[PDB]
Amino acid sequence: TDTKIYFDASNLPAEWGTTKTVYCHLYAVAGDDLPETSWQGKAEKCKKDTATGLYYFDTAKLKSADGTNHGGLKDNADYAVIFSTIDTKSQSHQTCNVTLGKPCLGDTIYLTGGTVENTEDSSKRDFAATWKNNSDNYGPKAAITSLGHVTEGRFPIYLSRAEMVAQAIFNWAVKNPKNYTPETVADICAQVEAEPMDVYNAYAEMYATELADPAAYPDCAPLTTVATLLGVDP
Ligand SMILES: OC[C@H]1O[C@H](O[C@H]2[C@H](O)[C@@H](O)[C@@H](O[C@H]3[C@H](O)[C@@H](O)[C@@H](O)O[C@@H]3CO)O[C@@H]2CO)[C@H](O)[C@@H](O)[C@@H]1O
Ligand SMILES: [Cl-]
Ligand SMILES: [Zn+2]
Repeated sequence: TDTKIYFDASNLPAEWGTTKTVYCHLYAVAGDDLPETSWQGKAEKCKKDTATGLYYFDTAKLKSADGTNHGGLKDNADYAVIFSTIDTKSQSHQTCNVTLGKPCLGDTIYLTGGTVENTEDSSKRDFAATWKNNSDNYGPKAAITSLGHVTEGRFPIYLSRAEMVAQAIFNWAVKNPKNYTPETVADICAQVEAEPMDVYNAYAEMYATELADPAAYPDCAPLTTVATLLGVDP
């Protein structure tokens, strides 16, 4: 019945300093059109439970694009969540990505110890975190990073391995070509168990609209680049 998820901000590492504000970055990976919230913006702000000291975020208050209530998490969808803070020195801290499903509603994310490569920023490591009661089926989300590394954790159910690699190439091949080399893309395929030609076909279908208008979408690698990175001849 509880549509809230909770964050244990007690006994944080010294690096986190004194928590001032807590934020929840909850997003769909596959099977939902959930709008993404601005990182550490108003829509992400978590309330403090003054009784328990836990912070919480109500998934029942997630908004759709038309500003109405989204009607909660969907059953046949992959979600991921990050809890973050701004400390009394205005410095940001965050958990890694943790997989999220309906069984996790009413449960608490806590820091496990250890850090992991930030997905966006090679200068940063996030803090390993998982669910208190749902770690059997949910936990750290395996992510393809800005460097083309595949982080520790679980893979999605409703996003194919080929689609995951296609999305990484779409995200990073133009932005970070010194990392997104043919060697790196071969390594990604090996780590996520995707067939390169499946990645090429997935990319071509997924990003057809952007591929048709390079002038408008310059961060979308053209098919010729994607074929070269995957070592395939289409
Ligand atoms: O929205 C989906 C997206 O969410 C997560 O990305 C967030 C990062 O985890 C978070 O750190 C932040 O990234 C910023 C860096 O902290 C900052 O140093 C600098 O590099 O800018 C980054 C933003 O470009 O915000 C993003 C969300 O925008 C998740 O990790 C991703 O895998 C996921 O795709
Ligand atoms: Cl890792
Ligand atoms: Zn790495």
